[PDB]
Amino acid sequence: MIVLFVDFDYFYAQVEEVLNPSLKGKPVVVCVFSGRFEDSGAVATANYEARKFGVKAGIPIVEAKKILPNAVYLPMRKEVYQQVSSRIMNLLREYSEKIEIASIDEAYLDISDKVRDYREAYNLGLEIKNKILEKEKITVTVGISKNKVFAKIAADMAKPNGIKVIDDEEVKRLIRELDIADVPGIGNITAEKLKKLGINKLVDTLSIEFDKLKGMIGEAKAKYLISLARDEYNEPIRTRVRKSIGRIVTMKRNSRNLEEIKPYLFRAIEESYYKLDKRIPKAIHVVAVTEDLDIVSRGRTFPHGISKETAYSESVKLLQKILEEDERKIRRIGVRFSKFI
DNA sequence: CGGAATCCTTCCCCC
DNA sequence: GGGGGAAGGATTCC
Ligand SMILES: Nc1nc2c(ncn2[C@H]2C[C@H](O)[C@@H](COP(=O)(O)OP(=O)(O)OP(=O)(O)O)O2)c(=O)[nH]1
Ligand SMILES: [Ca+2]
Ligand SMILES: [Ca+2]
Repeated sequence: MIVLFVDFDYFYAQVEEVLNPSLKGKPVVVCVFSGRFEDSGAVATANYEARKFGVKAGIPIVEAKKILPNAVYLPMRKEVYQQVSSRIMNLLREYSEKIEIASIDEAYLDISDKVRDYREAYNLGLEIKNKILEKEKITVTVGISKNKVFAKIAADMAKPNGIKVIDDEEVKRLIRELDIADVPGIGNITAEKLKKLGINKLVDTLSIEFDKLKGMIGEAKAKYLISLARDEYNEPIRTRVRKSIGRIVTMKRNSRNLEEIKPYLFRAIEESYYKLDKRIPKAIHVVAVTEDLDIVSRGRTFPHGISKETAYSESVKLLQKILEEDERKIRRIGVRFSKFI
């Protein structure tokens, strides 16, 4: 069992560089402008020249401009990066039929039925980086190990423009060595629950009654962690498919006025519908981010698919429900369609 | 900002 | 008691 994970590098900013090489060498910040005030928004990603000063995905655009007033600030163009990504996925399909496209910039490849050992996995590594570099001008990091989790961990160590193998004898040392927060699927909230249990390394999950662990972090995440620490995790590479599609926009002002919120909501539906392209949902959820940034949703499943006119009027009922059931002003409003026929 | 998956918890109907 | 859903939220990741 040999897994090869590819993670493109600083992907949105790099696509922006490829499309305008005069940017190379500069710090580049791809931005999501919310539109409220000048430079309201967040940073979607930054290249390494900007990242080394603390500019990174998550921080407000206004914060990045204090740090790096003279960086280049580009608005996010998802559709472009999506096409460039689709193209790259096609290159990887030629190295395995068993391919799992995990996100816009990450894929796993099952190269058992191609390569015989780590030495050859590695070479396939350079072949692939070099192909993508030649054909699309994009640098990627490659991680290789015996399962998907360690393949990813590998790339994270090796990025950017890296390649790295984590072999069976190293898996074993990491299970002891590796900080459990650095395991994929463990965010701040789970890492904290684990400290309180005394777990700071994968291996520690063996010192705990399964039922205490299960009760603290859920059964699913408990099994996941235990199987990992037992050198036994072994999920297969599977083609996955969109289960939902939606759009949330930010309003100019916060509001509780139905007539004020409706147009943003309609525009969210319009765009969601465009994005569905020949796919029909039986579920609709209306999603609202309140002023103190909590997220309240209200949904409805139909026994048939949902036409646009239906989605329009049903979404208004769901928005009225939210307003009736939650006292705060609304900041961001949108829709999500799911359960495709 | 934004997009999305997966999971957990509660509730519900009902054999 | 437990199968079988749906709803709404928690949490995660890019
Ligand atoms: N709008 C938005 N987009 C994000 C965010 N995080 C990641 N992305 C998008 C843009 C990124 O270029 C792309 C890839 O995610 P990554 O976590 O792998 O970041 P990055 O491209 O910098 O990877 P890298 O560290 O260079 O290997 O997905 C985010 O918080 N907001
Ligand atoms: Ca990336
Ligand atoms: Ca981490």
